[PDB]
Amino acid sequence: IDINPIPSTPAAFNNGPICIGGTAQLSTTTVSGATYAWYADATLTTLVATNQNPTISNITTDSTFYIVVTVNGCSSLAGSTTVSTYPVPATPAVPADFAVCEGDNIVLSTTTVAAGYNWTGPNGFTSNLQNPSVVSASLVDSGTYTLFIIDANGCPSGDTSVQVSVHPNP
Amino acid sequence: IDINPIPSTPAAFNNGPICIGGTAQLSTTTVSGATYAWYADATLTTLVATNQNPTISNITTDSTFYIVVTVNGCSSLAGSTTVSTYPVPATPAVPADFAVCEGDNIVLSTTTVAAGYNWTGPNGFTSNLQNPSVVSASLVDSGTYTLFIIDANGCPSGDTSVQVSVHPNP
Repeated sequence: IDINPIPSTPAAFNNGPICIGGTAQLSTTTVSGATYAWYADATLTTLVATNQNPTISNITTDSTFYIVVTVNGCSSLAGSTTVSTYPVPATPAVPADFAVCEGDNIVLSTTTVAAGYNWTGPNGFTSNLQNPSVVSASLVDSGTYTLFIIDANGCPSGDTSVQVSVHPNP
Repeated sequence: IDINPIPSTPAAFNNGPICIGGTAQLSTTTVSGATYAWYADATLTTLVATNQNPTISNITTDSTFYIVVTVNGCSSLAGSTTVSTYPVPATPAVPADFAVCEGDNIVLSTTTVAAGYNWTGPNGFTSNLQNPSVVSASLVDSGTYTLFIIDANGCPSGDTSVQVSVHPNP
């Protein structure tokens, strides 16, 4: 007669906080003779992966995964791990809408600290700086200027914008 | 009757001094038939990792890890290792606040030695030198200039800054 033991509940790990829409590698303990199953539900009815250290994509929230290790036919009580999501960085700060005259200077800047900046605009204006180069106020430069922010972890902020209206010079 | 030995306390190693917020690979001795567990606490109640040479992220202080090697069911007395953190490089030196006139020269420099420098400023001024190129004193260049320092190990300093005010030329 062979009475098999039940493997103990395994450890499970995430890959740290993840940017919304990013991915995470989940991982567990190597068990000789084992097969693995990762489930999305606490009821273990939705199967997500069968490897040992699978990568789960498109994580947009604080999702929980459950792990069952089966050895020689006996299944352990599921272990678990959660993947926390780094929150959304705060909306960037920009100046109020401008009115400038043709030939003067359009000066854009922000006051927020970031790993990096990303500015776009009407005449191809592009910058990755806190204080982008000054744009001559040509009429072609009228329009909407847009700013987004990359955080230290790297996760992007939602964008904000500035209108600039260049008046023809008499 | 089989009386199993208790494995001896294992060695454990860090990856040298680490920059604050960096990571370290911890490592230990390969033991045949062993399973591994790394703990954050001296009481061995918080489990950190189960591999042999795990990487621990976001180390911001002089953290200590404890290692238990279990062979054929018998657990050793925990070994340990610490990860020391390279201290924060000293605040950089910059000149006192400037008053310049439109059309003259804005000269920025530092007196501190570094692996590299990183300067930013009002009109897109960017430099990685101890003594950045001289900026013409245009009115668009008024504002705050900021310096940070990269140490030899590579760990960044806290920043310091200089105000420059360009007066209109009569």
